[PDB]
Amino acid sequence: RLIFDADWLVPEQVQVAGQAIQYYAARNIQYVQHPVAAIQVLNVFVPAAYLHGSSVNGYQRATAPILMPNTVGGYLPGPADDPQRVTWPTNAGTIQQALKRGYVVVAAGIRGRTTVDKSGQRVGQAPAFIVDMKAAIRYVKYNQGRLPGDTNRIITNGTSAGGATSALAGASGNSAYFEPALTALGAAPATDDIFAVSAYCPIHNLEHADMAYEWQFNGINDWHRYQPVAGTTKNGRPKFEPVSGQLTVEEQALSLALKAQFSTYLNQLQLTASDGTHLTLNEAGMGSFRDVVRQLLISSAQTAFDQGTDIHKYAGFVVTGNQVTDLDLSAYLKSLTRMKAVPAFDQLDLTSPENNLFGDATAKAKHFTALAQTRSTVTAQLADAELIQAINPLSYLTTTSSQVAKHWRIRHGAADRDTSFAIPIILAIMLENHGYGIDFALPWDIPHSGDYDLGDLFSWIDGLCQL
Repeated sequence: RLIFDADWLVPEQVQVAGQAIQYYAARNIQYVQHPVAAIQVLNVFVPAAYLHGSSVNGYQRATAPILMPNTVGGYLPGPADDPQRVTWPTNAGTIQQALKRGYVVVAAGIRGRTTVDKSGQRVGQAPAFIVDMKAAIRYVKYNQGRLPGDTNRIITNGTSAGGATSALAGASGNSAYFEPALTALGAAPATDDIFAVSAYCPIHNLEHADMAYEWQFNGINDWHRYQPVAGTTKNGRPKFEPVSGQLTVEEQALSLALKAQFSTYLNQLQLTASDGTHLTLNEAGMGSFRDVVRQLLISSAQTAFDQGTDIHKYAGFVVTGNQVTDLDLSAYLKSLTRMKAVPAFDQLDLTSPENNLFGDATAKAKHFTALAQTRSTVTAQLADAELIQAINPLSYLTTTSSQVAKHWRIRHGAADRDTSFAIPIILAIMLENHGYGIDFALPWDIPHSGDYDLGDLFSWIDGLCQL
């Protein structure tokens, strides 16, 4: 089975800026033979021209890129998207623009940490999210020819946890680690390596995210964030309430310890400059690597200033003429503010989204770092090291065990405090160090979000496929 039938494609149209976008849709397609959750279906959207042997933006049915966006956030379930969807979470606007650009779009539903089967058993914890993304990719590739588009031009996209999903799909192509799970689900007999990766603020490298967060925010003892509460705003988005707090002495001590250990972690990665020089951090969190973070923020400010943006908002920058000449990084960070407490990801009481992600058939949640396991304030288990490694995109760049996508586009807002800037920077440099194509940027004053630069994203995609 799992044979795509073009007859399932039905005509639809959406108005995009006074202009009508004609396309065809095939929805709620089960992409595995033995699904365990209703969310495991995908939707296919095709520009109308591809049913007429015509072209769009230079692409045809046989050559159109296949964009595979996901709606995963907080490592929660991500329902199959639709260009006509308006309910949160959705990137419907992106699909609309993608169709207009001539891309075929396959939006797959992905299991999340709260997904339970018919009996109430948790079936969406790690590595369910990536197993589903891979199953969806295999479905698409297995159906080359039957499905419009070029299955050799699959480009994943996602934001936050969804960005990590996209990155992981590109990094772990055809990894044997996931074969047992895919076999159980009865996924299509095809490969799952992809062409390119698009990822916005990928919340990945979770087992080292606590150290990175404290390297960045140590010394800033007040945190500020918004927690979802009962009720929803427009289109199903949960209502939020501002919450803040002060780190206890114990948390401040934990923070310093995490920051200190980040130097060791960072140094052992052996990240290098274009000339082979090793980037490092000293015992105080200062050094060549810190310089990179500072410089990236200076570049971010420069780019915005050059485009007419008033960069006098956050403290720390020094401006000479029309040039941003320096930055007091500590001042900027204090101005930006700390969002999460300590640890930011592996909470001692197992209450974070990541703790829940690492739970399994037995435990609702688990720790995923030796530090939090050792200092756990509740009865807890430490997640399997092999599993932690398997869902970290970086693992595939240090050890050969998969076919890695050759093209990457990563973005993380300069005002995004959901994870340290060091996290996406490490990914970007490691990719460059291993010869992969990487387009990276830290967009000025952009919060935790994604799909805010479609003009540039689509330009990058067209450059890879056509240009």
